[PDB]
Amino acid sequence: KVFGRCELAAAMKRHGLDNYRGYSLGNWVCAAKFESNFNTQATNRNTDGSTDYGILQINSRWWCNDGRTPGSRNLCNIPCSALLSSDITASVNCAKKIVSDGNGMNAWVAWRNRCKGTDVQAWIRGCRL
Repeated sequence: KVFGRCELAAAMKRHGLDNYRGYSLGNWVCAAKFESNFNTQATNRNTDGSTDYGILQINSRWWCNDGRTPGSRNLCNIPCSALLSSDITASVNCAKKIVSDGNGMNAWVAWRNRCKGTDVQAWIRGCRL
């Protein structure tokens, strides 16, 4: 599924993410836009054999198992594939873990380079929230 700006905002909110670990809702819509273009079915292979999955592009070397990344720790205890479903519950649930470990949303290349320190509230401008 390919989410709408607004619709994802609303949903991430419903799912406990507005200000989770101190990151505005916008910080999250932003990261997801530039990470997957609101497309939950997105995947991307990195050079190290790992692959990135879903709306929030969670990695398989640590968070989820996709049965073809060796180093692999499945800290989220979910099959990677789960993260691609039209319900974002699994992805949020797992994203909560990632963001709490230690580096905040720095764990997400794209948030850091394209989201961090910009007026992220602009991503939920217009929304019934």
